[PDB]
Amino acid sequence: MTDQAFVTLTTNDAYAKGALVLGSSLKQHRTSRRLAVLTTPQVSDTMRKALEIVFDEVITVDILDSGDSAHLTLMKRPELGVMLTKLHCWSLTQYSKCVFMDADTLVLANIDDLFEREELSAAPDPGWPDCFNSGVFVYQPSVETYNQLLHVASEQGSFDGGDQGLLNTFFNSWATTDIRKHLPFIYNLSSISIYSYLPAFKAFGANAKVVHFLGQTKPWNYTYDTKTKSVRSMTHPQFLNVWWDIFTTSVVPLLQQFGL
Amino acid sequence: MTDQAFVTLTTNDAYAKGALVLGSSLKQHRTSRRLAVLTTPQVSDTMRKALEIVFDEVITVDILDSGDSAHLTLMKRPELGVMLTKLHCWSLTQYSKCVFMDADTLVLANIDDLFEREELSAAPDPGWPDCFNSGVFVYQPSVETYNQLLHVASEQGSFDGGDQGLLNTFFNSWATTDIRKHLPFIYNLSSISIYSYLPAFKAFGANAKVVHFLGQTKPWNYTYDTKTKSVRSMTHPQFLNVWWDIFTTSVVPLLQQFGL
Ligand SMILES: [Cl-]
Repeated sequence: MTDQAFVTLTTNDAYAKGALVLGSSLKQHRTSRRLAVLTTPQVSDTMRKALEIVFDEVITVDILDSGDSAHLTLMKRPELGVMLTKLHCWSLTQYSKCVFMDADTLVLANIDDLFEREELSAAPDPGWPDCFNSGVFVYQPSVETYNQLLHVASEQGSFDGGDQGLLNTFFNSWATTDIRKHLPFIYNLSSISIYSYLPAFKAFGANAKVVHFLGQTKPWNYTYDTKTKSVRSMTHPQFLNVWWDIFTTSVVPLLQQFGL
Repeated sequence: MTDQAFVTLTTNDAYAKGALVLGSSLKQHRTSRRLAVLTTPQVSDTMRKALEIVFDEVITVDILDSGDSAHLTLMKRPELGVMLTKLHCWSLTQYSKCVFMDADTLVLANIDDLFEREELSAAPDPGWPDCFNSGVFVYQPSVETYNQLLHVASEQGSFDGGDQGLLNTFFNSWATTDIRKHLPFIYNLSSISIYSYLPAFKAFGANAKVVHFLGQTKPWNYTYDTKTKSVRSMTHPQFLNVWWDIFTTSVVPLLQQFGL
């Protein structure tokens, strides 16, 4: 548990807000694991300093630098920058097992039981459910795996322009092999699904442990009324409201005195 | 194989067209199994006669009749009519194992290997992928199972108003148990997904064995140009076009001389 971690990634300040809320939500639900965040030089110094408070480890990744293992793949396929940066999660060999969570996820309950899982365990992606959604996955840091992923990234790219395509291509037995590597959908609950199959959300949505904010508007792009504790208009804003409650209650106060 | 069957359901003439195309597509791809269709008295006599040509067995279900086992459940929950009728698929104990396919599915390749599967095997539903989509499932006829399903239908209804909710509730270990009961998504490929995750469709859609026509427009509600062999406008109408090719080529000619 001391050598296990939740790992996220922020490549900018907007997603840094995501990561800060995510990390705060993990602390709120009393994870016994470490919290690590991949950051890039495009993340501002104050966001980085905030990340240093919320996270146990802030790891700077600069894929634009020739010294980075992924740099040559980035030059070949520059559009794969976010993915290549994310793949550095496999470089974190100080950890024996990690749960990667995208900075646009939100933890609603302790999910430390994810560390019982093996690489690669991920929840099904809605839309194409024989692919896993790469917003939340259990993996084992390994330079070997990292190199292998980089190699596939270089050779093939990713069928969807992101880490999800590449991770599915690499971890391609997921759909047909080992039900235990199917994380329950509630560990990576697509915010889109919270209305795409509304009866199912009503039936099973109360069990949500992780909400994954997808769609063209991320939580930080909403307006939140701190008096009514509600985002301003999707009659299930409960999750957005949790995100904003954490952001306004825990995250902003953390940054709010940086001017000092 | 002689006691195994594909089973579909038509509760009206529009879906009877679906069933006829479905059954024709199964014959086209050379199933060695029987073809059975549940029909209702709301299906016209000529549609029924067409079904008698395409299918090996046409089974009439009249849930509006007090003599039907499901009738009392129908009176209790009248909106569950389609589902209750569908559940009669479990009454077909002349078969040892069946693949149920909704009348809005379309077979693109032989799928007889589905009969290797056990009850309940179904593909994940996009949208809520810890539920299976009940458009295509492998099941074993059993009066006992039928009665148990009716009982749950009576007691609880269905969380989504259809067979899918009830079947998921009953076969609730699907998401967490036995990867072999996850049919590959290509055995029940949502027509909606054919654009909801477009990169995935491009990556894996060529493997489609069954297309499931979802959305507010069923294939028979489209206009098909027989000269250009294309439905008239979703830049993947290929599947609609297959459906219409079968309908215009095999199904309509079958009915076209009924006036005689
Ligand atoms: Cl398994």
